[PDB]
Amino acid sequence: LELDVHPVAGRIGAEIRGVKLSPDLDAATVEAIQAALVRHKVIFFRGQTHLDDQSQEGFAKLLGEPVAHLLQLDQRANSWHTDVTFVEAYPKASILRSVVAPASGGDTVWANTAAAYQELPEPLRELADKLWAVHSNEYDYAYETEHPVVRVHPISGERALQLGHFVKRIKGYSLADSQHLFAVLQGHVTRLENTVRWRWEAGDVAIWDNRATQHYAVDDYGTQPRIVRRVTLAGEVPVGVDGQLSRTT
Amino acid sequence: LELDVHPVAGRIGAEIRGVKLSPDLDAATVEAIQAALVRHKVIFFRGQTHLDDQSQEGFAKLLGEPVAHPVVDGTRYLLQLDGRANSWHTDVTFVEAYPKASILRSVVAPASGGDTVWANTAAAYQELPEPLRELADKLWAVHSNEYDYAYETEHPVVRVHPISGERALQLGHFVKRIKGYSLADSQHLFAVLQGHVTRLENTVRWRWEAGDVAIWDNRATQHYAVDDYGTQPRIVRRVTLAGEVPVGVDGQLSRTTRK
Amino acid sequence: LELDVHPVAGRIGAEIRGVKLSPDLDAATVEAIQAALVRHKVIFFRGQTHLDDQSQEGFAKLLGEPVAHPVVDGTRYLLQLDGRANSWHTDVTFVEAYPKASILRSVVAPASGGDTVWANTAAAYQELPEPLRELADKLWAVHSNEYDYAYETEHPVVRVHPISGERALQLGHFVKRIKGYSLADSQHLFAVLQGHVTRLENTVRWRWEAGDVAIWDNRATQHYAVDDYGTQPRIVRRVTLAGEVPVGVDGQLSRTTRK
Amino acid sequence: LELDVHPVAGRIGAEIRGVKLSPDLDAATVEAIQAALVRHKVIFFRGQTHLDDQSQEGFAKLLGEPVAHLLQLDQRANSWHTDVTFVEAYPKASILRSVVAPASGGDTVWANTAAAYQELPEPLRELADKLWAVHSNEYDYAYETEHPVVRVHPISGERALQLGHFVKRIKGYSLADSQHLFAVLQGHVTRLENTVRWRWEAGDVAIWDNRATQHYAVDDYGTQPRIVRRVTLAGEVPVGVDGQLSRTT
Ligand SMILES: [Fe+2]
Ligand SMILES: [Fe+2]
Ligand SMILES: [Fe+2]
Ligand SMILES: [Fe+2]
Repeated sequence: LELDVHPVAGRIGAEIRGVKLSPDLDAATVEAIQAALVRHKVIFFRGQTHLDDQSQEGFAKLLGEPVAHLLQLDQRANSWHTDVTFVEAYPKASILRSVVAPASGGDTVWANTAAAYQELPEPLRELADKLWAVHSNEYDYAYETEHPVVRVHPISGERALQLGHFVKRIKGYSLADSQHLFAVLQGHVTRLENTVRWRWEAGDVAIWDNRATQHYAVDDYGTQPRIVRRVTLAGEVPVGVDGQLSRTT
Repeated sequence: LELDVHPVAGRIGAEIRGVKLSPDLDAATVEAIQAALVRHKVIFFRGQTHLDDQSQEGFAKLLGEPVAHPVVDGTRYLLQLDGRANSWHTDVTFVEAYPKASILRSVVAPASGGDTVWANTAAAYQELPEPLRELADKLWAVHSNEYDYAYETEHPVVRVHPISGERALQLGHFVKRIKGYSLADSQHLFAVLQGHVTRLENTVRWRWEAGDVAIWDNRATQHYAVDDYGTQPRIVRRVTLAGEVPVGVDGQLSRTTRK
Repeated sequence: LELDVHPVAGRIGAEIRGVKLSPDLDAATVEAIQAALVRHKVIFFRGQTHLDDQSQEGFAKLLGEPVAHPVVDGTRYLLQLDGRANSWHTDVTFVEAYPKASILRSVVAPASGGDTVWANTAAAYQELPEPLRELADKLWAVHSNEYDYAYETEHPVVRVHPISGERALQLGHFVKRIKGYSLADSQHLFAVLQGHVTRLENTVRWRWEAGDVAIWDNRATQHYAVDDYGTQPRIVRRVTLAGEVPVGVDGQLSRTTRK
Repeated sequence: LELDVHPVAGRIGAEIRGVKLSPDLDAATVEAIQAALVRHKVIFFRGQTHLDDQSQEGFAKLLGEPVAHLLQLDQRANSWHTDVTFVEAYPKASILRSVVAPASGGDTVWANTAAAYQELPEPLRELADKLWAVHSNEYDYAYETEHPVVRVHPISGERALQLGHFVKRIKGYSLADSQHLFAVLQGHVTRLENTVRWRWEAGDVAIWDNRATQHYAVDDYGTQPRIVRRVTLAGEVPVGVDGQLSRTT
């Protein structure tokens, strides 16, 4: 199927039109969705007002096995992160529905961590390839794992930075050097060029490849009500450039 | 007059609908647009597909005295940007009285990428803890035209806005250094204050369509042109309006120091 | 009494000669040593090869009330450091009333490396431009005992010294964060102020010989033990003297917040 | 000859006793000096009060060809640098005599740039190996050259960071990334452990391997008089890990 896919930004994000999301889509719509997702890192479906907790949950299961910690968020995820990277097999994907949408503010921003890696000069990609980092849940908006800083993506084979606010430190370097190296690689992920911002409407859905993005939820809506609900899908164990695996410690 | 005003982001930015920009809008509509501008820092008008080089110029004049910098043919003041401003700045802060405002029109608009992001330098200011507001009040910076996408001047880091009375951070990528401080100290003080300006909360991103027009209060924003569109054509045209001499928290004024 | 005092570095540090440290020095010699200490921030006595665990302890008591922290046998208060403090700090700033002073003796001294460097936190303060003195006055930091080489407390960043009246930076590697600021802002404000403390100009390095003794005013220094000697034995023994509760620029006092 | 060599710090610097410096030392004393210099990166000779402008200059020539820009310094070199790295063939060595020595202050500090490199974790040495930097004389205390950040030392073969305040930027990286990477590699050079500080007496001489050190002159002596005089020796063209050479641009 060629679905109706309109890219949102130069280097990540696509709206998909003419698809009402259900627990009843057929393998072709589902696979096309899954390739749009790998290609564009985050995908959006508007006017999905027919959807409700249970359709979301049953629509989710069509794309892998759901995992706990359906989550409700209402306090606010404004730091750049990849969902649950303090566990070994952190989600492969998240599906997020807008239940209550603020009139101004309330946006969400995604960063493509594959392209982030691609744009690093070669010597700085070689070094990213050899680094590992400690993820902890000292930080949660809603455990200590070691992940390689470069995740070879189990399906595209695309390499992506595996970083974000869950990172406690880079293994094997002083405080000062871990901050400097994390600032470099991290500031490549959040470079504006590598991101896409979604202004939400009630009933909008977004689905992202957590193996290959970070995201941040803008806290600018003061006390306007904002409720979003999230389903995540279990993910594989991260494999680094040299084949080594993540290990929870 | 209450224009039909839809805020884009929590802290900056408003679309204005039902207004057809021309050299012939009445004083009232202009005043209301001036109020939206000061309040929202950047305002957007979609579907101005009737505008052209000359009407953009004539429309500009209704909001102040346009000024140049090499301009588009047929025009007195129009600067074309194409073949990129991907760097947080405030326009021409390397001169003493930098534009108070720029009016930008989309001529050619990439199918994907091509966006622009504005930051609310007055909100950046309000959010800093008192002691660091106090320090920002007391600093000065040298701006230069080394780093231009399209001269040295000394500006306070905090500009008292000549109409709102709101204080704003005055920084961006025209800054060579903070006057009075080592290089390491300059970079760390700059990095703190700048990082409030660009904090996502303080920004608004616009996706352009041919005929979109944006107007921003350059006294109280920085902006950034996102360079993600490859070789897709992107043509925008800009008119700037002459601005006043910035006045610091304690009345001091900027001074050009190389020309 | 004018002791025989030779300054080591331009801005901190003095060797004192012709004095044999004992539990039996007269009030005069002690007062003169107290004056050298406050003036020079760290003072050095070579060739105290007669000192031992007990005489070090007895000598300490002549300068204030010694305090502990697991101590050396035979002693009430003596801490042994060996098998390393290579990190700029001020002693035990994770407690509310941290030592005002430590007295350190070299027991075993590497043939090469093994040095120690002190920084004059009061000079670090004097050298900052007025506006950044003003900001440093207004800040507070949390110190913790996460990072120890040998509890959370809140200290002003500027301590008014209880005898000299000199203000000093109160920072070092016991600081977890600046209270009231993001992580990025804390690290940048910390990095600015710290970088004045350790600026080479403000420091003095000592090469140890067995029997060297150093005494520093812990209210107005940081120090650092240089880790360059490999597996060469290094044994030093330290006695700390109880200190007052730090008082900030505007009279506020530190408060322990976890124990 | 085993000369009388007493190391000053754990990882750089040695005083040499029982040697009066002259234009008349014999090849054995001179070679032993040259090996002490390569081994310990900086070497010091006390009580050389017999020395004067011309003996210095004639003692110098016994260790390579002198090069201009005998220099007099009196304003002050307090930034970490390697002498003349804005030229292609910057000095291999400097010889510095203390003419007037302040009573307190006035010290000098050297950093061993070889050991600095040695202590970097492997992946961060691999990346240093591939970097180049632009040296300029926008900064002089007393031209734009590209040097590799890692100089393979023409005699020891020891690799050393080639950095310092003459560096305008790292070639091939944004402003922000060049500052972050330079801070990392640079803060390894100036780590206290890698340095040695000399308190000068009138007539003290110091000679350093500029291929393998940086140094900084402490400005803490206010208006006390301080005069030192320096002779430098021409050096080879820097060769990087991969054999490429520096090029003045
Ligand atoms: Fe999340
Ligand atoms: Fe601009
Ligand atoms: Fe200590
Ligand atoms: Fe030099």
